[PDB]
Amino acid sequence: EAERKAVQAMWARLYANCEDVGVAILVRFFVNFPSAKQYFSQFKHMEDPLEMERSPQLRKHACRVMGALNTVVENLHDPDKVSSVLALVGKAHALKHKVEPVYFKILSGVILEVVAEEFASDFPPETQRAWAKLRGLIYSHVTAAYKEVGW
Amino acid sequence: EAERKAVQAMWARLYANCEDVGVAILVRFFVNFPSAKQYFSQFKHMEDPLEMERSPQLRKHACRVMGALNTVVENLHDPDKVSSVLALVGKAHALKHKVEPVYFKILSGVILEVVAEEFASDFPPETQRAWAKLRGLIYSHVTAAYKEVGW
Ligand code: HEM
Ligand code: HEM
Repeated sequence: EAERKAVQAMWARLYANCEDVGVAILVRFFVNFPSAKQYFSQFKHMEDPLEMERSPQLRKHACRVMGALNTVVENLHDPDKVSSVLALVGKAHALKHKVEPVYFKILSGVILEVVAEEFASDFPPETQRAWAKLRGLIYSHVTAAYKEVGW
Repeated sequence: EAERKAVQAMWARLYANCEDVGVAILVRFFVNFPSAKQYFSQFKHMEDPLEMERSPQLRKHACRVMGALNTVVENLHDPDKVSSVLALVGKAHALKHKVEPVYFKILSGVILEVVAEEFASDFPPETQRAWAKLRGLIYSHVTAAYKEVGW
């Protein structure tokens, strides 16, 4: 549990650096995993990262992703707050966007780098772990959500 | 004091809508007050709002503005937390950027609209006031900062 402070404190800085990381993340996700771009009308067909870094849609989504991940992160202390936040996301993505679930695990993977990258000798020993686990909370809560919904 | 909750709650929604308002604000400020654009190397010479809405620099600054205003807003309850946050900003802007102080009062003015605009029958009676006062805290703390620094 307490490994969370290590996460909550790392995430807080990350989420306020104003060097939009959510977009760096979304862009790295789509270059490395081009198939995930069909779900987005505006940039389905973009191949240049810079052209992606500019897409309004990609930017609104990064924001939405970072926005919900912070609520989660900021409330790792309330298991039900996590459950609901992630459950709603899962539901919406399964029923509305029909996004293949595995993409949540992969995107989280990308988030784990860009953090590991940016923390310093800082990005962690055993905490590289806290972020492994959190990458667990995000994928299991979302997968269960896909279940209830019946995927 | 308590008028703050009205502000803190309105600001919270505003700061998380993902329809980047900080940029809408910065862009409205510069169209209506073109002289304030000399302080920025990247867009000193831009005349089209859309071309402004895209400027990386304008975007990093909006973020920085919104970032500090939230800390302030989020701590109206701690007068010294406000003092320090606004004091640092004032100092930096006076000594580093040499920005005419009055621009802080004017930009706040712009922020007051875009909020009044966006809240509904919501944007307030007496609270239109809470935001008038807060627009006071921001300008007096910054002006004093310019003083200490000796402008
Ligand atoms: C870290 C996990 C993620 C979070 C927290 C997240 C959060 C959000 C939120 C709050 C919205 C607005 C949803 C709506 O009303 O439809 C959204 C939209 C969307 N998400 Fe995600 N999302 C995540 C991962 C993904 C992944 C992996 C994909 C796969 C490519 C994806 C594809 C979409 C699409 C297509 C939309 C609708 C786009 C639009 O309306 O412009 N999301 N997401
Ligand atoms: C709501 C009030 C404002 C806040 C909270 C705010 C906050 C910030 C922060 C955190 C930075 C980074 C500062 C640095 O290291 O230099 C910054 C930079 C800057 N601000 Fe502001 N600012 C505000 C108003 C203004 C106004 C009214 C102007 C006048 C045009 C202005 C012009 C600048 C400039 C030129 C920079 C440096 C730009 C760069 O490095 O790209 N700011 N501000």
